[PDB]
Amino acid sequence: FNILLATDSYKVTHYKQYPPNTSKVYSYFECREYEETVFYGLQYILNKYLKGKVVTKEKIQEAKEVYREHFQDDVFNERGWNYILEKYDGHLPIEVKAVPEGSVIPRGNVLFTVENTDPECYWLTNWIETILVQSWYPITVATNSREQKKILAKYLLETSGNLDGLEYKLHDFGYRGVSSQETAGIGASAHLVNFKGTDTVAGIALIKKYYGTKDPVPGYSVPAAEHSTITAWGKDHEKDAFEHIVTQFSSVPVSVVSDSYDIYNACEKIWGEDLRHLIVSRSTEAPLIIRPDSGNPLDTVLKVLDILGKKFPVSENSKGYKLLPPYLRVIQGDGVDINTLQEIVEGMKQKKWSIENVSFGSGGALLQKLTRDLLNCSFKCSYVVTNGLGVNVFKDPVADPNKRSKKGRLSLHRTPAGTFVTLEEGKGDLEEYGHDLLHTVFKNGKVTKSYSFDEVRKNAQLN
Amino acid sequence: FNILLATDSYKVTHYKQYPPNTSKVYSYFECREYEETVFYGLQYILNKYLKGKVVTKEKIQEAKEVYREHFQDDVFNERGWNYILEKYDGHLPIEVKAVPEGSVIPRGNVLFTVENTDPECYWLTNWIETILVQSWYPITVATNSREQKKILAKYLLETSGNLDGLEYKLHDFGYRGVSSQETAGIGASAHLVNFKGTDTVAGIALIKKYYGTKDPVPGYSVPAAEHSTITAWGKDHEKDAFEHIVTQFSSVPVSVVSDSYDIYNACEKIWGEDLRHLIVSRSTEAPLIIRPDSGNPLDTVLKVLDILGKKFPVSENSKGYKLLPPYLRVIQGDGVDINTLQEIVEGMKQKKWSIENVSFGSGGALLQKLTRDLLNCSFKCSYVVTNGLGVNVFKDPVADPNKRSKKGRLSLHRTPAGTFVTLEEGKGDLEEYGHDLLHTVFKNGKVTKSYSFDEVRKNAQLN
Ligand SMILES: O=C(/C=C/c1cccnc1)NCCCCC1CCN(C(=O)c2ccccc2)CC1
Ligand SMILES: O=C(/C=C/c1cccnc1)NCCCCC1CCN(C(=O)c2ccccc2)CC1
Repeated sequence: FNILLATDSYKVTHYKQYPPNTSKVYSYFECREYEETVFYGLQYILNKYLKGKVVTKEKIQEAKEVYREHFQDDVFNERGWNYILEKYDGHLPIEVKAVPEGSVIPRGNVLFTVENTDPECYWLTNWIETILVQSWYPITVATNSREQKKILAKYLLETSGNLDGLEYKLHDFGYRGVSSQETAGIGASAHLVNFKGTDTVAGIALIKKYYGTKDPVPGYSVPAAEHSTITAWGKDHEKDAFEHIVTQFSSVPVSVVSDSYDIYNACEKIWGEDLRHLIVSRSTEAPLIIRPDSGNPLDTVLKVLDILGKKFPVSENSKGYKLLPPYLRVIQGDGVDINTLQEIVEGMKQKKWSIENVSFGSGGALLQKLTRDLLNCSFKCSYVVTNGLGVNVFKDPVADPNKRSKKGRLSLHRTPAGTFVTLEEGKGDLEEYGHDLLHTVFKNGKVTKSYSFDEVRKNAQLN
Repeated sequence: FNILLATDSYKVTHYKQYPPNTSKVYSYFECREYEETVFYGLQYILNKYLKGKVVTKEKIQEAKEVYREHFQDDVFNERGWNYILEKYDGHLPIEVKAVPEGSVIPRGNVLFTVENTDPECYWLTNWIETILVQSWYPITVATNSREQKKILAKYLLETSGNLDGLEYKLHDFGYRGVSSQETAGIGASAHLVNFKGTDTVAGIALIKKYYGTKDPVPGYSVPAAEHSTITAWGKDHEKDAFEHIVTQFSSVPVSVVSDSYDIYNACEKIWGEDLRHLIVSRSTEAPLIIRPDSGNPLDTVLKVLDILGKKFPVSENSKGYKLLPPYLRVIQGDGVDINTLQEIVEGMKQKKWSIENVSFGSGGALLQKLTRDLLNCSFKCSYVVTNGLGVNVFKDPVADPNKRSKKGRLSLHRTPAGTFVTLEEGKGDLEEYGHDLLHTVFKNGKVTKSYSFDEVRKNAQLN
């Protein structure tokens, strides 16, 4: 992996564009105003791509050779890169401060800043805006995931009386759904920050590898059928497969796609009559989690429950919402995203069903269908030293005041009302709102401070 | 990278959910019924994740351990995995036939298929469903980008008269916006199949590494300004900044953002007056490319052009559309996706403007913002051999008969009307619509057939 060619091409040409006599280029990152975001993931990109010796004779030469063909000219700054190579044995001469991983900071706040520690590397700061900006992703997943949690929390509480198994309500299916493998990892981790139910094994490694979990492994998973494992017995032997999968895994909790063919038959005939004996005989610690993924998450859950409440002994819980016997539960495989999640869950409430009966699972929406647009994650330059004297820089397009960028040296502070506040123009040095909450996490190619995935949990915690 | 950990979790439990005595699991990939897709991406996946020795006692042991704690039990099949390590020196006993990379195959056709070559590894086929399925991305990005190419070609022709510069009308600005690093590589590579303008350096490397290019410039890019390189000069020195960039790159086409502060000032005054002499004196082979980046993408382009035509000598090309002097062009790099693209270009026409004047730029929408959902990319099983008996498998969910699944062995064919037709139930053997268009591309861990990015290009070509 070469960092020399891991940025947006035109930046390779920025070094010549900054005012002459520029010693410092201070840049920050924020989710311009989902009122609060989970800041998570920077630590990953810092260890995997930024720390250590990132420059090498071979990497400086590879760059030139490419940018030579790419730009049909030698625009590439081999001069400046080669400088970093010798002067600091390839380590990047930049400082990066940030809010502790997992922090839930409201929109408009400085989550992390990047600046060059060596005056000649005034071009490095923004060079890495790209590589570093891709954190918008894990942050977004992390945020959106955590928002879907509150929705399940709000409704589980005002329906069951508590939050048992909350952390296992949104299961990550999106492994096949993501754009790449690496993404599968990163995204899976921005979920395990809010729930422990994940099928995208990848996100786990990353965690143990870049964040470390003292707990017994990050997320988990129960065995489950897929369309191939049931359609393979032939449409006529669907029963044979259902009964083979609940028996093979009579052991632990098993999930079984019941919509291969008429989801409402499988529920009313196969599970509620033929294999009635393999359900009721089950353990509460290992129920048969019926799983449809046919059409319209709301109407199906309701009808599924309706059918099941009818072939099985339903009970009314402390709050009045109907509840299936401990050996029968349901998971919403398809159509679930932060928006529909809200529909289904409230749709159940109106229908008196308890959010207990059902646990959900989102694929693409959960790990894809996310953009740097959603939370307005942006990396803009606010401070710069031109000729020994700094100047507060920022952009303010006319056709868009929403795109005004902060100006000057920034600092994150807790306000007397408990919330946060991002101070600009260096005013954070007036000793006003306590200490800056951002922490130097990166300086001269060496991770100066990291958090464990267990810490990220505690930070991103709800309520 | 351990292939034994690149699959949905439940699939780890799958091996024991198939009917007893199943020697063959054969599945297919299709873009369930964007009327035609570009099949691109399989070749990379095969090469980077499935080729060669993908199994090692170390990777089996790792999985074992991880999986054991994941499912809090050992449902992990090391016996069958261990089998492959021995029998075929860690090489996957599976065969994958597919359509030539770049193939613009309509919708509802079998693009690629998979099946285990060893009756012992019947379970293996689906295992890698996840791995393979992630191709929806490269397919989708190569497909969506191509569609946008059409909208561009369509109006460029009906406005300039030809298709010159077409392959540079959509510059990839999404490196900043993709979910991860590995994504930008894949994404950008799918874009480059349809255009040659990309700032996502990453993609090029992947091409030369997994597809190879004999061509000179597999991906081109000119120097450009970014907000930091301008705003750093201070609001009151935007002119100083503009005049500095045009000078540094007076010889080559240089793009320069102008919405730092008032896009309509930098155009009517900064470039139209204070620095006119620096634009009009430029080579056509190195124009100044004015680039707005905020405001209504259409309203802005028109006013931008309206200002420029009012400050520079505009001509009227044959077709009757207005055209700016050869040294002055516009690059619309914000808010451009297939929809808006189609609105702008269309809006430029009603307003008598040649698509020659503008060149677009998309990022988030181009590479990110696409889902396995869009083209209905799906991988399902359609044929299996149980007790030496082949059965045509399929799912036909009610409440969404649109998720139906083809049945039996498939083959791609070209119908006498020139288009394509996917044959099911093994009816392809009746040898009627010529030979199967699918070529075996992967046998027992060996790429038996790949295509140069030059061929893919020729396949994905338009008209
Ligand atoms: O194996 C699959 C993966 C399916 C899939 C499908 C498609 C793509 N990719 C993966 N299982 C689905 C997650 C099961 C995890 C837990 C088990 C324990 N559990 C309950 O006991 C329960 C209690 C109350 C309410 C609901 C459930 C909550 C849910
Ligand atoms: O390099 C950037 C990068 C912007 C950016 C933004 C955000 C993030 N990352 C990067 N933007 C401008 C580069 C486009 C270069 C090509 C040169 C050849 N060309 C024309 O000569 C022309 C002919 C006719 C009409 C229009 C143009 C078409 C445009």
